[PDB]
Amino acid sequence: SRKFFVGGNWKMNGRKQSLGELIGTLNAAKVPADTEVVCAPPTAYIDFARQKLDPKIAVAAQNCYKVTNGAFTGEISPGMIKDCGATWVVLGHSERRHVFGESDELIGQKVAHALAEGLRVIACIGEKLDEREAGITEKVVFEQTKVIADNVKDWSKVVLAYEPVWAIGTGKTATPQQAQEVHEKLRGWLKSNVSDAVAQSTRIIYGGSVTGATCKELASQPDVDGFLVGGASLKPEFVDIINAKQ
Amino acid sequence: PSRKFFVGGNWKMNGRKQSLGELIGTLNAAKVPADTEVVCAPPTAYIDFARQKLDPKIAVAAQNCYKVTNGAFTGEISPGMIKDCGATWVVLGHSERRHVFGESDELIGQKVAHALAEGLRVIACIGEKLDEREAGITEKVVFEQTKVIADNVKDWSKVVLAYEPVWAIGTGKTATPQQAQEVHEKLRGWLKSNVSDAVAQSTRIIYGGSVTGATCKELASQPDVDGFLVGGASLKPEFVDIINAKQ
Repeated sequence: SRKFFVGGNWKMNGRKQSLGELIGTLNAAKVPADTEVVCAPPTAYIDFARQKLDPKIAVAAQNCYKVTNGAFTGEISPGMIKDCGATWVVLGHSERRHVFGESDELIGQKVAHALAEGLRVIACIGEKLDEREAGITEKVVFEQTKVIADNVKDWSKVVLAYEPVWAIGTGKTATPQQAQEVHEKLRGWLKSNVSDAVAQSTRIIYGGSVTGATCKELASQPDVDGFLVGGASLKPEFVDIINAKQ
Repeated sequence: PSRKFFVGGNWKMNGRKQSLGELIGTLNAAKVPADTEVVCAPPTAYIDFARQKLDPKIAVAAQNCYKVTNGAFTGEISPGMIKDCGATWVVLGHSERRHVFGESDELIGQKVAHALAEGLRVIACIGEKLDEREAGITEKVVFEQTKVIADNVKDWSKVVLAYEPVWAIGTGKTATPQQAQEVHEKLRGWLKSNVSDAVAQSTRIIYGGSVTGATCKELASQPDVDGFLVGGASLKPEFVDIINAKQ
């Protein structure tokens, strides 16, 4: 019953010309009936991207703040994101946490506000290499997930994304089995701490390295319900990742 | 000689398409003197939208940007994207970036260097908090901030410096026109001493923090105050009175 979920995080990449070309490819692509597709453009192009993209693709903001309006130069609110036609926001992404210092407390508050305002949330968690090697993977990801869970009432509006931050330019990489074991642990957490119905119906998506060559094996893992895709999301290869269950 | 009067409107995180449409309609209708250079900084989601609706007489600015052209920086925008949306300016080092979101001087310096290399103009913001003001060290704080910016500028024709008394914002304290002029004079002296006399005399140093339609005239007439970076008042028709502060 869990609908396969493929998020494309464009990060800080592209211009109207190149992203227009990419959107033409995604508009033309056949999306499977069993798959939900979301694209997260740079904040300057949420509006542009929603206008050009076909309704079969939903649009996500890459981040947002925790009040509707205010003196927060450089921020955007859930209200603005909806006003541009986007229905999702990515929150707690590893880059926000570890490049820009976004705390769990702040991220939990963003989740609550985004959800209260009617957005759906891709909520990102994950451990760094020092944390994984000290043995505290479970501790880190369960705690991050708890802060998210404290600020979620309706889990039908949420997707969890596991980011193996330990495998980003570190000299280590995650196997499909290593991805699967974290994913099953997280699903057990949902069963244990909220509901068996929530555990079974919540998409837990893989946010580590995924390509067209690697996506089918990763998607076949029982507790991996799709991907939050990085670099490949800017290429036609993204459509191969959309087709990962076919 | 003669520094062109500069009025920037920082909308911050305010407005939607419809309410900003109404604000933009009010701005388009208003008389903008050729004396004045007007720039508006919409929320990042509406840079493109604002540029399409605004009359070309008003320039559009981003409220922040990052320091590379493209990369793995979820939630950031680059100068390339800002230019691509038709905006010509970027606000950098704003007090909220520095003190709410922890942006360091080093980071802000790097953003300045990149923005200018990419063909954007920069409103570079500086200013001291109340604990720094009450401890007698505003010069040290604002000069050091100005030095890091200065180190990353090669064309001062494309830069505007904005003094933001953070000490007189949300603290129950008022900054008088003499206090503003005191900081602006010393900043102009810094540029003379440390860059060149050509840069000191040609560069706009604008004032931020509680600019109203009543207070603007007396602030504008101060010899080293070359204009304004307006916050809350930039969402109101009162902004037009600040544009006409010299008139």
